[PDB]
Amino acid sequence: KPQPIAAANWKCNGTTASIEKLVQVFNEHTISHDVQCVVAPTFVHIPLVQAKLRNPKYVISAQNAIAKSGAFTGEVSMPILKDIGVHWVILGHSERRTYYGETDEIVAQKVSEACKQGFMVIACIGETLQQREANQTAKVVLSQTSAIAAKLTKDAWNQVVLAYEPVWAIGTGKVATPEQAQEVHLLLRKWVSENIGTDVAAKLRILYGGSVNAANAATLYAKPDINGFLVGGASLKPEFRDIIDATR
Amino acid sequence: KPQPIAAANWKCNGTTASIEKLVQVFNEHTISHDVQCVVAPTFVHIPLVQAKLRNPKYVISAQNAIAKSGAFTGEVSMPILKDIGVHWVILGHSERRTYYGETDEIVAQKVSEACKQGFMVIACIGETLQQREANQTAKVVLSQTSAIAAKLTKDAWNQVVLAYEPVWAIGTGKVATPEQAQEVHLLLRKWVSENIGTDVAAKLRILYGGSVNAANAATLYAKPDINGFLVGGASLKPEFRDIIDATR
Repeated sequence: KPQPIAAANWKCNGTTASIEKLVQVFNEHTISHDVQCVVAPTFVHIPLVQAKLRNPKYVISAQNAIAKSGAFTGEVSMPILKDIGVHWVILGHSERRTYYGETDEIVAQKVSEACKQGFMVIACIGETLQQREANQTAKVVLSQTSAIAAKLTKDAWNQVVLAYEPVWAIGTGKVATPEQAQEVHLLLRKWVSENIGTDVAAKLRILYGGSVNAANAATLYAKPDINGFLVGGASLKPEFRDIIDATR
Repeated sequence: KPQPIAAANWKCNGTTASIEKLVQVFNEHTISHDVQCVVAPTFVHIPLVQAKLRNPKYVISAQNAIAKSGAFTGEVSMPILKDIGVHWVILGHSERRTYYGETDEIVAQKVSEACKQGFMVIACIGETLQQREANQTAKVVLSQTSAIAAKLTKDAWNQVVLAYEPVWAIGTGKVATPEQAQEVHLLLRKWVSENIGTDVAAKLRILYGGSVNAANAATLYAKPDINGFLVGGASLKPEFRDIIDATR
């Protein structure tokens, strides 16, 4: 397997005091294996986390961005993030697709621009409960992935991490079973192998997210095509340490 | 007139180096009259500006927010801002109404929540060129204002600043004439006086924005119902000092 990733999506949460305490916990956890840890604070907390986070296995990610600076009140651009030292971004999270109008073509454009600007990108894909029950999971996730792929060159895939998060698993407590997740990860990896390249597919990290916790992480990671996790609720807690260690 | 406001909406712009230089300029400008200056950096630059800005006439504002923390990847909430020391927010900017789906009811809800949480709010309203040419300016701005008003109590208006920004003037170089701006500000103030209270109307700041620069600011401020400015492009430049001083 390629190098795993354990990514903490703090979403729209945190106070300075709670973040200081949690970062201390993460700093004091010695990670002995090869894993890339990622923490994605809210924009306003990025400087605090940059100042306090010292664990060498971690990088900081933004939770969203727009491609260019300019007259976009309220938004944060990729050049602005790069200038402050952030070169990872999560794009296309279900919450943004649902609440904030991010269509496949908007996500694909953002991913393309992030790659051109040198970011590592965690690009999120996943089906809704209605799509799953209609036996459309594969069509949906492949359509989301091919929309992204259409805007990328083969070289750019070195910067891409895919995160499969069934929408019905996000925040609900209803994690996908290892078999459910593995079926989708395998389908995605096969599509990448056939449509992009077998060398790309072998090195591509495909993360699972949606109700990962420290108790279910190891049995997800045991599956051959799962390369780590994008973690929401449990990444606000000290048991994120055990999620990291489940990628051994 | 009530205390004027000179507000800098930096939009999605800045680097750490350019911000450090501009904040130094603002720090070294001694303001002798009673004015509230506001600077609204991007979220990621708020901590930098908090650290460097020392001019006592300034407060820091966010350019947007959502009302509550939670599972809203990419967004920043009002409690998070309050915790970091930011208690001003711009809401309903034209760019967010246009690009990011903020309807009158979304803006009104955000304004209401911000007021409940103790923020000072700069709430933006304004008509498009098509609405102006259809002689709908008054209907539009009063409809936007009454949507906000419907969610507020009379007491909350102490926290509200209205910013009238004709959409056709934002970023285009085509500033409203003093007479155009004054006509709308007077109509707004009259509506507030009749529908909210004459005491509220007398103390309410109504700012103009849309292509304000240091040369046109003084002839806008001379009008009786203009209480300052929301400034985009020119607030990234040293001549913001002269915009502030045009509110004497």
